Amino acid sequence: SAIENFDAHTPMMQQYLRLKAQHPEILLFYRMGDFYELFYDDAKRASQLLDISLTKRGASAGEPIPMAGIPYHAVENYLAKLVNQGESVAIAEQIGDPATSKGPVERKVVRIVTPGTISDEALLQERQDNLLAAIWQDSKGFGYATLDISSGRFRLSEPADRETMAAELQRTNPAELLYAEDFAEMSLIEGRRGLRRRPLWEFEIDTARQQLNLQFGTRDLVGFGVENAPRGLSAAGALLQYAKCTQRTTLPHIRSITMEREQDSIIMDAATRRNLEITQNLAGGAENTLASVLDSTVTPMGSRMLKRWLHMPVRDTRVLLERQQTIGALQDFTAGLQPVLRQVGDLERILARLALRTARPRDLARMRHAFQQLPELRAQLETVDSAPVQALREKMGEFAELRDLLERAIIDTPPVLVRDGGVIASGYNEELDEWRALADGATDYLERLEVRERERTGLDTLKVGFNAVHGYYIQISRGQSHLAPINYMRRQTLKNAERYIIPELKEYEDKVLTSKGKALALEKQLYEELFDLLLPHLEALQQSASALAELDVLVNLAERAYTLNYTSPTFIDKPGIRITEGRHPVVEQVLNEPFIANPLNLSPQRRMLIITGPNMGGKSTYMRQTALIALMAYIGSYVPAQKVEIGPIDRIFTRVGFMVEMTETANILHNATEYSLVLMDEIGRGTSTYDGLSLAWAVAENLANKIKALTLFATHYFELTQLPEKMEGVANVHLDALEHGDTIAFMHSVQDGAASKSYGLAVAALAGVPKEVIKRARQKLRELESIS
Amino acid sequence: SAIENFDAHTPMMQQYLRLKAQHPEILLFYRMGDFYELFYDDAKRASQLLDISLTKRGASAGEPIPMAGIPYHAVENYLAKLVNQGESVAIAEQIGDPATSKGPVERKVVRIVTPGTISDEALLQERQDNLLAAIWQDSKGFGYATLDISSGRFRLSEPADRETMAAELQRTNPAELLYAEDFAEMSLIEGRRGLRRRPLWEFEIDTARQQLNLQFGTRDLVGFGVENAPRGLSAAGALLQYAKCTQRTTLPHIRSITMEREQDSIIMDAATRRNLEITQNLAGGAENTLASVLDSTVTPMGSRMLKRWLHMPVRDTRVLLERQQTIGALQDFTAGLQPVLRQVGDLERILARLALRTARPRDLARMRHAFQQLPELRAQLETVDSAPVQALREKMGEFAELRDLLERAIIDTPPVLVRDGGVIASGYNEELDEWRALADGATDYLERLEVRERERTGLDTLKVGFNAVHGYYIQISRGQSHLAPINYMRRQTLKNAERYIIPELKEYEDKVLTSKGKALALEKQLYEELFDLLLPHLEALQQSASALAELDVLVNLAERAYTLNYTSPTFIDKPGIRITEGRHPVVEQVLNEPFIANPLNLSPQRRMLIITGPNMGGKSTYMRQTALIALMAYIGSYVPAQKVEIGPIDRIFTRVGTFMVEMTETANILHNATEYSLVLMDEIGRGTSTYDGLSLAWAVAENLANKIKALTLFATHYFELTQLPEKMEGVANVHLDALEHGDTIAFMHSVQDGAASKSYGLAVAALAGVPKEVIKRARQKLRELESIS
DNA sequence: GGATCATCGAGGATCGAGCTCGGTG
DNA sequence: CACCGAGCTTGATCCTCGATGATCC
Ligand SMILES: Nc1ncnc2c1ncn2[C@@H]1O[C@H](COP(=O)(O)OP(=O)(O)O)[C@@H](O)[C@H]1O
Repeated sequence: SAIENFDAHTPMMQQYLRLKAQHPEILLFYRMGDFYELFYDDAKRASQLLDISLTKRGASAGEPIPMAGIPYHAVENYLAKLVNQGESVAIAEQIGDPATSKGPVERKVVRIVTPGTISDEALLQERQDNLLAAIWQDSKGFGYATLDISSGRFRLSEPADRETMAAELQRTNPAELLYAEDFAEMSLIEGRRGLRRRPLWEFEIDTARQQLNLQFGTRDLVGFGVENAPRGLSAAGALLQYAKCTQRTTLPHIRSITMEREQDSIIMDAATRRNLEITQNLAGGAENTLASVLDSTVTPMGSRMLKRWLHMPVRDTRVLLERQQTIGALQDFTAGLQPVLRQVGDLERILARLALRTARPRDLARMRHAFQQLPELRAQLETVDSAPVQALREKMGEFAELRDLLERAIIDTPPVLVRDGGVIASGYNEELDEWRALADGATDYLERLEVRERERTGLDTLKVGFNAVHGYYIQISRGQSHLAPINYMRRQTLKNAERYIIPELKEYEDKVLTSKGKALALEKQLYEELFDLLLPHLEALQQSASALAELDVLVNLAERAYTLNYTSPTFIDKPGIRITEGRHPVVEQVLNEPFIANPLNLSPQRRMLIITGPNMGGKSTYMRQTALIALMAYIGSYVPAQKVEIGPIDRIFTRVGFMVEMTETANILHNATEYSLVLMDEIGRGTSTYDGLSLAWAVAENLANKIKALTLFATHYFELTQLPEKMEGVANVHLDALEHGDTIAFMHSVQDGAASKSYGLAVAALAGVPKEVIKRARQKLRELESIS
Repeated sequence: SAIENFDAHTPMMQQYLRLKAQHPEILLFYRMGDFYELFYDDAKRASQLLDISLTKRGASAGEPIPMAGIPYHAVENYLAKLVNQGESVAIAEQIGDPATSKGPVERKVVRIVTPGTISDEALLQERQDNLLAAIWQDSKGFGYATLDISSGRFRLSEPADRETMAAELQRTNPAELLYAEDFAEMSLIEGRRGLRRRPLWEFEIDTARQQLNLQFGTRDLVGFGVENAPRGLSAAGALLQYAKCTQRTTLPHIRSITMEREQDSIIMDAATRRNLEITQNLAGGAENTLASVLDSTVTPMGSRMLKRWLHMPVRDTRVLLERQQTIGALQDFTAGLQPVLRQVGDLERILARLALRTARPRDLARMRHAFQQLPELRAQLETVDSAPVQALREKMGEFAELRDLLERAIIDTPPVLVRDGGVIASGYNEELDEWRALADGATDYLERLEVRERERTGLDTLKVGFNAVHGYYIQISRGQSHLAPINYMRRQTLKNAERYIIPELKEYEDKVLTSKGKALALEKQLYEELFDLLLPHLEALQQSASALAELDVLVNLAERAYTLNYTSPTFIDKPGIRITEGRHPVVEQVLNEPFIANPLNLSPQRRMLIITGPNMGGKSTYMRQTALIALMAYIGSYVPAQKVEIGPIDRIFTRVGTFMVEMTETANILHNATEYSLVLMDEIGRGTSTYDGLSLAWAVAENLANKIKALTLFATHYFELTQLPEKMEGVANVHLDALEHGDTIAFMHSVQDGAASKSYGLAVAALAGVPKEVIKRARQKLRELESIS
């Protein structure tokens, strides 16, 4: 090993060292001319992650530095790979003037690209939330906070237990997860993506309160109703500090925080969320999910918002009623609204780039286009007699000042980057128009010169061209090169051409580049100026984008409710579910022939249903569709049924069927209430004769008589059909099956009472089993059936 | 839409539409300068499959032509993406010089890259078989053939029924599958990859017999013992014609064909193959598979061969005994052999590229390196008292003539491609040495000219460089450019440099170019010449590579047997399995908590074992370890046990682990199982009601015991079936106990006689932390029902 | 029909600062 | 005796020649 003390290294490597010292463990994109160079294990790692060239740079103090570098103009395709990989990156830039820097130029880490704090369009997934979360454990319980950097949506929670925390982890699904060093239950977290171990002092309450009050500009957090959540504030404080470190600027879009209380939303355990296949089927794909069907939103921001609504069913009936009324009122206006809403696009993530001062020309172009739709939206909504519509129409705003600003400032279709100019429009700044006049005098001036010089010289091959390196020139063919006027000054020789410069041309070249340099520098002044003019209205713009997004969701759900023939569910104060011709919203759309609709009647006098009938009969589907109907009822959406009356639901507990089973069941029985919805799916793996059955008789008895939760208890055990005999508030239903020889047809139709027989025989007869074996099974069944 | 008729297009585009007509449905890599361009539908699909630039050609024919292209020197990495997606590609090349062609230059489809016919190293997966297969359906039965284009392994079969065909499909797992137009049961092949629909006349017997006899140079196929397989020959005939069509070349490595007979191999259905996790766990991954553990072979060729052996367990006792004896004789020699075998590498797929005349420089280098190891292998095997070892040592050969040839011909480490020459070594060819001596003697002249011109001019920045377009030049800095001698003729100006030429430099440039062009052209003559000298010994080299591959498998299994402490299984004439301290070969290695070994006694007096107890990955494992032990016993390998006696096994049925799929697998077992069959039933009847599930399991257990009399390990939760041994003979009760003590449970993976006498679903629920009232309710209600039993 | 005129690919230096060597006045 | 003036150091990016075919009045 060579001696690598601070003094022995070169001045640029010493500058790299202290910047790298403030980011020891993450890759440092070090701006070096036109290339973000990395060094040592950052270069060799970058080389392996990005598939780029690992070169080296000569050092005079032992080890030549392992070097890997990326052009500043191709940096995003390599960050895309890293951000996909759950990798944090600090972007160091050249700041100062090279002409007045004898040693290394002034450099700064201006932003850290992390998997939960990315705003750039190309890095993010169009229709997926990308949330940066913080978790924190105490002796008492858990403290949690999630921030959508690209909307400024910062939410909080204090999960009571380990099981609730695992349900919140799965619900939110953080892209980057900050956790404290004294975190005990590592089993919840270890193996999750974007895992960042941080010190304890980052989770200090006094620093958190100060930082959050400062950010919101409030005296206390009484206004937000999070003053009495010290656990959740500790997480939010660590998160905000991390967010202001990954940007090293103010986050003005973060003006508010809301608490997601246990009684505010329906708490669905990890199994339920997976079993219902909300945004993720059990295989991990996005096909045959509740999102894929319900999500026909015309904006990605609405897509996420609807997907956000699906993840968290709201229990506040007032919000739900307003959505139900709205969906009903807008159902007639969908055709006219959707094509207008479609043009708005992803305005949410554009405002994030405005707030972070990272917005690109076409972000401002789409924002301008979004404002141009507001009048047509305001016009089409004015007649809709609905208080919530008029509330979101007022919240929508106008922004006539900002609409005029962008219309004057920016051209119709600017390029991707301001770097190469041509973004600010003509008339806005008449100094800029003057600087451009010289730059765009080339079409006539240099063409006029070409004619004069061609006619004057009498060299027919004479043509005026430009070259990025050498600048402008007069080009003559090799054959006619020696005949050039003596006033022509040799500049560039080519294989079959000679390129010259004349006093009038070098005057032009000197002035056309100094004009470009001025025009370009002023454009970037006027560009950074637009942020100064737009940031003050960010509050109104966020509420506007939030209102437009919410409109897209409810216009979509209005389209879906009409197209797929859904109805409005009504609410009662006490527990119960009365469905009439209820369907599975996903399965009926994916399988291309009519799904068989079924009713439901759950009440305190009829709270448990013992569901018999054959497997692959849609027994599991019927219980799922109920939870999905309950989900969609408590997102404020219309439901796939002819009629639904539903009571308050605090939790949905689902067990689909070993160790994990009995564990999930125990969690259900402990934490379930009368208001809880329970779906038991033939849960049982008995290690003896009735070991499984005996447990399902005692679990069904407990749920019915002790907890008294609304339950759909699907079971293959035929002995459980004797529970209604001895237990009150327990009833038998079954999915009918029709035997017709060596085959069986599944009706998928729920009937009262227990199924006439079991169909293990029928399934075996369809397997094509020898007749003596079948006749033996029919004989031996009647022997054992005789025992009861 | 604008008219794209044949006449309106350019002669070049007409030449594309000519050759594209002979390949209507597959992507055509059209060589266009230094780019394999595609056009119209081919360019937009390629753009979407490869993630390349979809560009356009300015045309005289209406719609501007959708164009997508890849450089000729980068073709492979893009073919890799296509052939692993199951995409066939025709590679069209420029053959003539375009400058002396009045119309478009003469072009040719030299090879078709198809998923089952890839010869190139980069396209193939190192340690996975890539079979081109042909299937046909007849009024009589099924006809099948598989070709490993790389190994020269040509196989055929006439699967007995629909079930055997599905088992053969899954076993072979063809990369490309040829099937006839009158193929009825499409359900067998419905979702399979690389599906090619072909006409029926390609499956004509007289054409097949003629083509196969021609290829092997035989009068009849009596020699191969495939003369009385008309169905299998029809498939093989269509397959050979397709293989010749894809290469457009003779296949001299295809000299032999072997039949996969029904009585030669243990028939395992698709479920068994998946459930045992041989090369593929149920999740589809390569981890916790029999291959991943047993495959410590030092060559990919050996890796595939061992993997091929695992897929097809042989019943010929003579082959197994030779492997068992060999593995035993190699045990003490392993340490010295494996590092030598490791250097051989993938010689099998290299010989494929030799036979197809597609071999790349480093393929010839690794072949030379493989020959250099033969003497050391032959030396270390010399004393091994084993007829099969000495048989494979003789079959190995020497090739001292070919070893010397390649040592003289080719340099130590050539580049990846012949394109830029520098492959043929100095001394081999006196003409080559002359063409290079001029190329390097000009290089030293032009370096000496740099010194002369530097001293003469007095310009310190003066530097002699080279450029593909310009050739050579003299480079001076912009500051010192005007001081250049007047005889210096400016050619190229740069930002801070000027490049010149003199008649003395272009005299020397004329020598370097003519030296290059001749040296390069002659190198490719001497390169194509090496194939002419090597092809004649291909038969001996295939037998050599086959012997080396087989040695690597048996050296590996000898290493594994010694390292993992396996023993040699002995065979009896009638069915039975007597294991002493048998282990699961995978699970014991993956979990570093020491595995609990157990015996087995299956016989006609003890055919069915009713296995009770908590499963906890010890009941399913115990049944699967038996099938794996039976697998490894009939691959000729040592087995994870202290002693094993095993009888003949014709099939292995595993319904271990949708309830409809279970009853389907079970139905297939009961229909086709014999006394020689091994059956593993894992708590079937789970999904349907208490009584109906039990009723089926009773009927199935009674049928298997009394009617079929197959060797069965019948795992169940149903405790009523533990009364079967009371009634009838050849049925016995065993169980895995668990020991309750406080707030913990010890799950014993140790097999005991009799039926389990306790419930532990209560105990596991009590550890889950279930309320005691619910537990006591379950125990209360159980004792009410169990006391009546 | 024959000088004239597209068109796609191949290299290729540059982009641009920074450290190091090399004179150098 | 410091101080200018050269070297080369990652993937895009024009840029121009190469090589070729196409052209059409
Ligand atoms: N009510 C229904 N109408 C039509 N098809 C249905 C219905 N219920 C279920 N199915 C179909 O049957 C399949 C099996 O349903 P599932 O609830 O999984 O059955 P089980 O739990 O009995 O195995 C579903 O994928 C769906 O395609």
